[PDB]
Amino acid sequence: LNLTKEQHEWLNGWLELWGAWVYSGRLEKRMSSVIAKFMESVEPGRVMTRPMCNDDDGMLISQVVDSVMYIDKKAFGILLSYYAHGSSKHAIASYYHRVARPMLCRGRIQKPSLATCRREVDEILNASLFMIYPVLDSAFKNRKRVEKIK
Ligand SMILES: [Cl-]
Repeated sequence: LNLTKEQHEWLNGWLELWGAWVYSGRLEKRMSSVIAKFMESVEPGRVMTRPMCNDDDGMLISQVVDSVMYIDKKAFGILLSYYAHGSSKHAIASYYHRVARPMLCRGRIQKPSLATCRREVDEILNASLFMIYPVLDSAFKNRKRVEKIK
């Protein structure tokens, strides 16, 4: 199946705010080893420019995303490259297309090109969002309920 237009737009905005929040260093490293190792692989010093969520929402989204994506560490890395580091899908595709194959974009009768790799990157991100959406929606709805109690 696939998410609807409004569901994708809703989730993408939250993940943009979360990615900016994570990239600023506001997520403590022990919460997610995958996210911790990722932030160690990005050039330091970069300044904040995009808007970010508050610490509560950031923690909630981090817990949801980690609980869903920790099994597919490569998809998790691509999600983080896109949302946290801010790399374009084009840049991610070009990267994985011009590497030394030490998983993604291996190559189908035709030789692997930038177009096929971009397609794979798009599909990985779409599948990730599809898996994340129900968990995040439930987490947000659950917090609201619990927050109302007394
Ligand atoms: Cl920390």
